[PDB]
Amino acid sequence: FGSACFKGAVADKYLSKYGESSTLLANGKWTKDMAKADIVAKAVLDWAVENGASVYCHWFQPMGSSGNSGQVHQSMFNFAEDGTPYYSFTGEQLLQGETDGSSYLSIDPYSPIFLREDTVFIPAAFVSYNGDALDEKTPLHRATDALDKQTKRMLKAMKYDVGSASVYANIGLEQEIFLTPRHAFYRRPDLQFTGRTITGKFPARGQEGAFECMRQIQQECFKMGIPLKTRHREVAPNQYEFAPMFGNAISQVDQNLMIMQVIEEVASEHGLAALLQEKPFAGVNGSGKHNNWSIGTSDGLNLMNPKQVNAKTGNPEIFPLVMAAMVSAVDKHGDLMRAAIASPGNDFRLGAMEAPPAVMSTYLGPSLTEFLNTVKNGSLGEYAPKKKPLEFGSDTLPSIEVPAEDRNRTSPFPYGGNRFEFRAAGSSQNVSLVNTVLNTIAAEAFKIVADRLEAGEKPLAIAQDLLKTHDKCIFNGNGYDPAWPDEAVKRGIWRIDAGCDAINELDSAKNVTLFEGMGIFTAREIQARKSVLLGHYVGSVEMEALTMIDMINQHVIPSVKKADLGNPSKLVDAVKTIKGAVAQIHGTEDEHKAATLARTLRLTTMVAIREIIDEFESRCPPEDWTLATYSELLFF
Amino acid sequence: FGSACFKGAVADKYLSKYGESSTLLANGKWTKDMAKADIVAKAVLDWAVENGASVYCHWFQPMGSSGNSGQVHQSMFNFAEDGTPYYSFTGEQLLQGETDGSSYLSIDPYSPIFLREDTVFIPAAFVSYNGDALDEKTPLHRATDALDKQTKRMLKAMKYDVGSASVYANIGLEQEIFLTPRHAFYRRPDLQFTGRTITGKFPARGQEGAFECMRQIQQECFKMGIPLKTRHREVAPNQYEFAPMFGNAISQVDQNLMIMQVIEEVASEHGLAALLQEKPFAGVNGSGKHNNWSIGTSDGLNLMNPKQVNAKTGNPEIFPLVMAAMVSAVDKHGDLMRAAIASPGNDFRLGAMEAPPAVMSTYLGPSLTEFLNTVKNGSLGEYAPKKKPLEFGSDTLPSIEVPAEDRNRTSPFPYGGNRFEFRAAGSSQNVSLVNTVLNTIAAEAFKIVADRLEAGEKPLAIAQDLLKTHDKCIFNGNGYDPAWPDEAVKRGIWRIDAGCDAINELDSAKNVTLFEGMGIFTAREIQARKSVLLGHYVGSVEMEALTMIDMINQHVIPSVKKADLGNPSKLVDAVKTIKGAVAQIHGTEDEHKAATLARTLRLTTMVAIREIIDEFESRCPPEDWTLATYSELLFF
Amino acid sequence: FGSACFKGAVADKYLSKYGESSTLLANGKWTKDMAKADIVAKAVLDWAVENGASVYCHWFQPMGSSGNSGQVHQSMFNFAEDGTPYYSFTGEQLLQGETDGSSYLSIDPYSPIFLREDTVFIPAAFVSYNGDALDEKTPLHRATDALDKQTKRMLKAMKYDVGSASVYANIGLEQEIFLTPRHAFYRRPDLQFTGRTITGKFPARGQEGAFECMRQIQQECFKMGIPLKTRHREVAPNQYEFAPMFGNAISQVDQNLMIMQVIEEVASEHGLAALLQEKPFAGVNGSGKHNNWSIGTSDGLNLMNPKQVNAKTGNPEIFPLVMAAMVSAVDKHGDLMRAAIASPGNDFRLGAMEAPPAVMSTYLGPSLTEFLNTVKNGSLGEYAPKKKPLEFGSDTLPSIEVPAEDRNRTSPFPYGGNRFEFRAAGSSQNVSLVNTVLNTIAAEAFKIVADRLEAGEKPLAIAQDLLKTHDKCIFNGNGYDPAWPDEAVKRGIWRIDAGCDAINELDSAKNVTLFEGMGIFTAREIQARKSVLLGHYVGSVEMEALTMIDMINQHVIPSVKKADLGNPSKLVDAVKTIKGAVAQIHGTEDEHKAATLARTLRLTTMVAIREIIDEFESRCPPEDWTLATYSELLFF
Repeated sequence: FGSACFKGAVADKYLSKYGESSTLLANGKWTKDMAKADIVAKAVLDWAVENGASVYCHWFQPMGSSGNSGQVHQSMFNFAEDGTPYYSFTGEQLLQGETDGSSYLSIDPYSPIFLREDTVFIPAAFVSYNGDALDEKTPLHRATDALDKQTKRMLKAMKYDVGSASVYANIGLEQEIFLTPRHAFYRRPDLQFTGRTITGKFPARGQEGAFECMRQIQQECFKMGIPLKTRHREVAPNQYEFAPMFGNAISQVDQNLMIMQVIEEVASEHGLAALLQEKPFAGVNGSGKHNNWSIGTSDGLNLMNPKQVNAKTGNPEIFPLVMAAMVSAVDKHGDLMRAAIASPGNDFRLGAMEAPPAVMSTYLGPSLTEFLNTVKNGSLGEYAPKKKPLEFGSDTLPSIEVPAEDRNRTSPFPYGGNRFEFRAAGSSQNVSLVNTVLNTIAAEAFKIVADRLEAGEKPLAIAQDLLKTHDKCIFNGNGYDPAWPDEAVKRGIWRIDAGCDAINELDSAKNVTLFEGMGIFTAREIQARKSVLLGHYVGSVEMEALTMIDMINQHVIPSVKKADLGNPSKLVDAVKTIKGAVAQIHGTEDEHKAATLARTLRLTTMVAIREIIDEFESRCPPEDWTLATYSELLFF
Repeated sequence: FGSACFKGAVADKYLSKYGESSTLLANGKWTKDMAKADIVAKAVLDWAVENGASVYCHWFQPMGSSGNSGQVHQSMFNFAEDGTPYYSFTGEQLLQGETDGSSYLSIDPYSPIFLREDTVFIPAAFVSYNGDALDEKTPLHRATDALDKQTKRMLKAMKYDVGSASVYANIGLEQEIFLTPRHAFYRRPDLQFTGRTITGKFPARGQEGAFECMRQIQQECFKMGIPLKTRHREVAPNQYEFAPMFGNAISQVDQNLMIMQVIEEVASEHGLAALLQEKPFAGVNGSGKHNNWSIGTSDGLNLMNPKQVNAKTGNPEIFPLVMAAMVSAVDKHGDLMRAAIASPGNDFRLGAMEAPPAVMSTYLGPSLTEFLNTVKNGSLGEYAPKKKPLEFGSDTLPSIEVPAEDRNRTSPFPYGGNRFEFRAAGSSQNVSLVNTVLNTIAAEAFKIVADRLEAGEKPLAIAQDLLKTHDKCIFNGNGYDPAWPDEAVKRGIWRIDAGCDAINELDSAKNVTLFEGMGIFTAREIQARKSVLLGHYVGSVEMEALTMIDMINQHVIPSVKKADLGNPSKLVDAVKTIKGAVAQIHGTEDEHKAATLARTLRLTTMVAIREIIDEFESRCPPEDWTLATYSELLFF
Repeated sequence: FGSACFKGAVADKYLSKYGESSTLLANGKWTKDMAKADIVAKAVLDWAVENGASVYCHWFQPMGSSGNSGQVHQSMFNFAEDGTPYYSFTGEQLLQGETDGSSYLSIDPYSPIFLREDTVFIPAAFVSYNGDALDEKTPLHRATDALDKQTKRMLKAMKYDVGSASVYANIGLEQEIFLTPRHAFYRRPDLQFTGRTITGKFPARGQEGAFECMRQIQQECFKMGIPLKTRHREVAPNQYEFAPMFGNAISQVDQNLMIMQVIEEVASEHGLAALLQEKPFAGVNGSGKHNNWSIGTSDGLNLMNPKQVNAKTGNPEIFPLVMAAMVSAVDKHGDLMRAAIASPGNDFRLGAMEAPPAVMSTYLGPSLTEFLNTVKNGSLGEYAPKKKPLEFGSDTLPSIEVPAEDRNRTSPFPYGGNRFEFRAAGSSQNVSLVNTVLNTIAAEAFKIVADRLEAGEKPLAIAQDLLKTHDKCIFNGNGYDPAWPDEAVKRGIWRIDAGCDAINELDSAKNVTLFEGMGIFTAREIQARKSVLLGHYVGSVEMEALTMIDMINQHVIPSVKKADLGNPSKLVDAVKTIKGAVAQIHGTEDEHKAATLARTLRLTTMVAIREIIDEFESRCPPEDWTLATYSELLFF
């Protein structure tokens, strides 16, 4: 409906009062202007005042804030000498904010100003006083700008003009959320403090208003201006996927963050709880958040649609090169993609059956694979996934046409026909970093091909050179094969089984040269980003450890003593071990070393302790097990 | 009413808006057409939008999915550049879907596109990318096609033309459901995870809104347009039978599946639970799902009605021949029927008092038996079950007329006067497989008789030959006699006491030659089907075993310790034994071997453990028994 | 009101639509007719459809079904090719049903087709496929027909014509029901499974919406067409008697069964429970169901009204003769009456203070006794119980007139002034068998007197002969005297203290010759009836035993252990004893032997066990006694 999103027709409704329209809001040039800034400030002031809002808060995503997004509130109504609450909201209040960098928020014109409860949320970018990008919005803006400029350069170098069209990253975010009874949520301290179950015996080993909740989600998003296309269940119990369609990554990351938020408070309203963690329950499918990422222009041109590219430009050569470029990007910076997804919860999703393993290998599909191979051999044609017939052996049953591309779900970076469905991204982790890295690697490859074009090199020769350089990362087989990681390592594809090492790869020489090359970060900027990510990971692991300590001492040991399930001295020794592990974590200074110790602890010592807890729970009566068990959380 | 079923008059209501009618929807040829596909897509889009539906999900039944039916949701409203939810639903969205074959859904035009909640469910057939039938809908379609073509061939070979009339399997599905207090259902983990009570002491040894619930079922089926004829209680406590009348088997299997789904969700709404398992309670009558199967043409001709056949065709020989055909089919493929009913729950129903034993012997009734015997001797007349008088010795009581056929309830395949009431089918198991095997064996028999007719053989001689070949399977006496199984074995009738062996009989040489002969399956197809069925059975047994482990470790042992009912070391040994049994189950590779071990475990070791648990429960106070006892589940 | 009873004016309301009236329904000849059958089928179809009913179920009482009455449901609305629920109910659906005889229901035209909830209940008689009467309705019909024909014969033999008037048994059924808090009912397993308390200590030794409930009963019976005359309390706590007035026994037995049912579900609605057992509580008055039985013609002539007989016929000799006839009947078949009342619960009512002892001796009253004695001496006058004055010694208090018959309550078959108030009948047991035996013995006596009249013998001489033959059974004194049974045995009156022996007397040579003489049963029929009754009794005793096993193992032993009321080893030995007794019950083949063992068990072993449990309960605190005690059940 747009009633809670100052964009498009709703924005125009009040911009026309001052002779403006949503066209002014779309480009974002109004922030540079002064009179337009005050005009839109008055318009949004009115919009909020009859929407039932009186406070405007600037909105931002702090460094490594997976939950999830901070804000600063300010009253937009003042009091004069008479002492009356008269609404007064100026452009300076709209653009500038206040928030400490810590060991001056600025609005994001490309993100829609939206509204919740009686407060209008104004998305904004967060920096330090020096100027360092201390958020995820500013790096993503820099990455998108570099992507746009490099795309324009390389298109112009091959005799194609986009005019004033703006290039960006069109992304859909298949956000998956677990829904739990809030009564059981209150009985699981790990979910309260970490969002994922650090322990709990899954029933039957493991080798396998609720409808009101997401209908309220859907009606909210209608009134909220979010085109939430499809919400539906998933394989795991009470795991609901919301898949808004593609849009500018700048807006879409904020869309995803606020969708996460509104889902959280709606579940709280419904007497439930929205676990956004990547793997809130061990033994079930991980709650992944696929990022359908693609290159999209303002006028709707998509670089992953060869037919659309040929129709709009007339040069078939565009689609392979950029694809090869993207392939090169992966083969150049797959670790960085592994770095992007490296989040506390996501370390329980890589390598499992639901999510692809830690090998960052792209999947172009079979037919596209031999098409690019033929291009590399010196034969460029036109990729076209012709649909083959499919009959079911019955005349009554219709004969359908299905694409010859036998689609794959085992790849971290598969080409889903018309886009890259990067499935490695996690639900709790905001994809902002993922889009930053994807945009910057695309921009690097695009700059390389543009420079080669400007040097006079034929686009063909660039295609063969890049393909023969980076065809190793292309993979089409079953990625869930246990014999795949070592084969990929032999091939040379990026593969980091450790999230800690993945993050530590951020400040590598190649990655740093990339970041200043595309202007995404400075050395200090990327060093601070890596430091924050490592600290976030180690802190999440530390709080999981402390919650385990509290669970053992408060729930597991008392339950064992009450039910007389044997000597709990093993659990006491486990508490000593985990406390010592936290001691070494806090006693080491190297951030990567601390992260490695934390990951080793989480994946080995806490897993063994969790197995011990599950053994003690299987023999514990339900009344004695104070912690709510997986049966209550999942099956309700 | 049809308000939630896009069929018949309701479908015509919106097809007339585009100049069409329900006649187009009936034949199913619209899927082949292009413009008609878009027209019906628009019509169903409207039907959904003013019914209050915004998401369309393709609907299918996976291999061996007894619960029960998967679906993929997609929004039929899109957003343009302005960002408004405009409803747009095309034919491509209607026909083709997305779902992984796994180690491209297509619509089922012969199944009614129906609606539930705010989602329109579109029944569809599920295959693999290769083309292999990975569902039950496609095998049923192939079986019905083969049945129709063979029936048409054999009718034409004997000078009878059906024109454009379509032959199919008219079936009624007497679906029986147990209704349990959901409060007790949540206290029985076995019902939560397996649907049937793996343990629990029945009171008194065993040798013997609720009305709001099925009135809501009835009003739903009205507003949903399911002609649910009769819902009524049964011998067992809270066991309710729903008996929708005859219809095309292709549509009727979906009708049964969705009836199961709606009953489950309504019971959940009413604070109850709908146990669909075959034998949810040991000691009471099994919840069977009788399949009233018959051969029915489009114009209403029924092959089991000799009078109707004579009236419509004028050739009395049709009814006996075809009868022997089905008789031959049974005597040729009774194991296959035993294979069809072989489901995890159904192994607790065969051989009991409620359901017929594991001897797949048909019952034609006495008078029909000597009629067919006389035909075999070379004397064909006209079967006619004349009704004999029945007086009660009182002039006040009316003198009635009852058919001379003393009907039998102890047979697995009795001829209920005008149909085959195959009572061996189970409630949880979808009858789709049962209809596939019945249709393919009928098609084989009809093909044999048609080939003999085309060779010039008199229909009479075929009748005597087939009857003298396959009269052994005919049985009229008491099937519940303990001396019946060995008598049938000496007779040569098919009898598989083991569901595992029944399923393993699917890939037999004769069965495989049947399946490619009728085109129902390929060798790979039937091998995959047998593999899936065996895996489903062994997995269900494995989860019953694991749930048992959880019950003793979590409930039975703590209850014994609290109530001081003696040493629970016997239960600990039982847990060790069941864990070891699961270990051998997971340690063997042969699927049939695994299924045999699982069945032996379930029928012997788990039964003995259940007896021990019942002994401990009989001496346990009700408050100490955390698990809800049969008295609470049944008598509420 | 008749709104839920298709009879009389309500039936005529819709029979007039087809030119018919309730006169057609009254005689029952419409079932023989074809067009009338379809007409009444359409009429009842309408009556149901605007009463809010959609399903018709045939209704019957199975052999020895004391609860209570089975039914088979069928939809009376069908679906055509269009698929619409069109109401279509034919005569064949009305008359013919389906139900297994087991180791083809036909309507009862003399019982009113009635209606409950959304289902129209159609009373029907249940037989086997062979033709054997496998219910109680058909024996009652045969007995009533024999009674009518013999009464007509004997009246005509003495120059009295009844024309087309129909003779039958006019009976009132003083049905007594105990009402218990359903919360307490759920805490007593015996009441759940047997309906009577097998144990429980009565407070104070034993030597002594609720109003909403029976007002709802009364308004239901008003809307139900049931003329429930008087509902009122009784001596025992919460024991309510409902006394519908006299009517045809064929209809009145169904009235009683459906009253029992509707009371059960009304009590369930009111959060109560309707205990229908004969002696649901040991120590209080038994819940007897007096059968006020008399001979009544269609035009209202009553054979127990001498004044009415003289007025209508003019021959005073009718009333004495027939009386001696019934007297003879008792003196010939008192055991059979003792057989008729022989039911599981009723064995706890015979011999107590509330109900007369096991001596089946009739009570004609003093004045009638010497009147019949004078007739036997050869002096017949006219019986007339002239009312004697009764003054209270106060002029203010009115002087009343009271019958000289000092009425008695200690007799099993007293003559209550104008009818036989056979008080031995039990509440749970349906009186259908009682009416069968009374009608057949009356028919035998009438046949004997009619044969003597046709031989030319004077009615007087028959009177003296029968009186001197059968005057021993006449008793006027206090039947509760402990010395009465021995005096009656010396007199030769029938007296069976054992219900098992009472039932076993059914197949005696005299009883069998009676049953084929009046045509009530064949030898196979009576043998099956006796077998069913003995099996019912032994099964009820066996489930009482099993429920007791469950109570001691589940409630009494845990309560004793928790409250530390001494060694419960005595209760363990009692469980061993009762289990062994059930073992001998199941190990013997003679049905009478099994019943005798069951009765001995019930009256001795479980009585002693009940005394032990009461001793343990008296010392048990109320919270420790999980079973609900008599104080909670009776005083609420």
